[PDB]
Amino acid sequence: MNYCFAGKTSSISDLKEVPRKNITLIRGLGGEVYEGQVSPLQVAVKTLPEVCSEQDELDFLMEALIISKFNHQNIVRCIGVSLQSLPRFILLELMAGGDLKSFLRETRPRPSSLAMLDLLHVARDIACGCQYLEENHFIHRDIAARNCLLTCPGPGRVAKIGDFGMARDIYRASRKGGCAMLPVKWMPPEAFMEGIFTSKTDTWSFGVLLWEIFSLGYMPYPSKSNQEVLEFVTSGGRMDPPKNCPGPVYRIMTQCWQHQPEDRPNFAIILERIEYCTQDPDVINTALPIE
Ligand SMILES: O=S(=O)(O)CCS
Ligand SMILES: O=S(=O)(O)CCS
Repeated sequence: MNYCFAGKTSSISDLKEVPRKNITLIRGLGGEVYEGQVSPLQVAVKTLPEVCSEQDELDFLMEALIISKFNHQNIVRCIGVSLQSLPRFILLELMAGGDLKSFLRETRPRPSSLAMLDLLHVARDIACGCQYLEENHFIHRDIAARNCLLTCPGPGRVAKIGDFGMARDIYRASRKGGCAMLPVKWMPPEAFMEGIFTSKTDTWSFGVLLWEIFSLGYMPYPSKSNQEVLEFVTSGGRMDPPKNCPGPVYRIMTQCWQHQPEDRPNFAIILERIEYCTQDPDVINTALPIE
């Protein structure tokens, strides 16, 4: 089983095998993910339940190959693997801030020290990750708050793309899925109607991620079902600004949601616009709404 990224092919053997005796599990984090320890390296441990098929297993191995090939500060690092023992482990950078959706929901003023500039820095981090993917011709297909993770909860947090399950499914023709499992609320019309995916479909998903960030972890199209969203969006319908969202930030969203992919910005342009936003005192002095 082979995988190519950045003009270089790899196989299972290129993965760094960490001896099982070197690995200790410390707690469940919510297959399963554990906080673990290599010795001392603090790690996250993703496990493959032994009750899965040989196909699920190859899926798991492809996921490991994909993540190990990236080299970017805004994509979660793969520390190595433990594949010569059952259950199989993948070892990842421990992300102590947990997922972005949970973080937003948990740290929203109800008062807190989270501010507009902090949200924009998270958006910038993920857009930087996305630009690296785009430049390297990799289509994520599943950009969303639940798939982003934070290094820590506090002021110096860095956000990173931390799940590549959907991209992996395509490299393995995974079928094993179905309609009810497709992240419909994050997908542009050409993706959900035609099964067409490009870097401009990640641009669309990024705009919905922005809405997630600035609404502080609300579900997109909060009062609509998947099918209602499909009908809404195909008819030109777009989400309203999140509560208190500055106009320059909402404008990035609406640009990401242009009906034709060719009219949507690439990630370099998205990054320029996020930066403009962090430079505007009227943007970053805006207060977050209280729960
Ligand atoms: O779909 S999964 O590989 O995560 C579970 C199979 S046991
Ligand atoms: O300009 S930044 O260093 O903040 C992001 C590079 S993608």
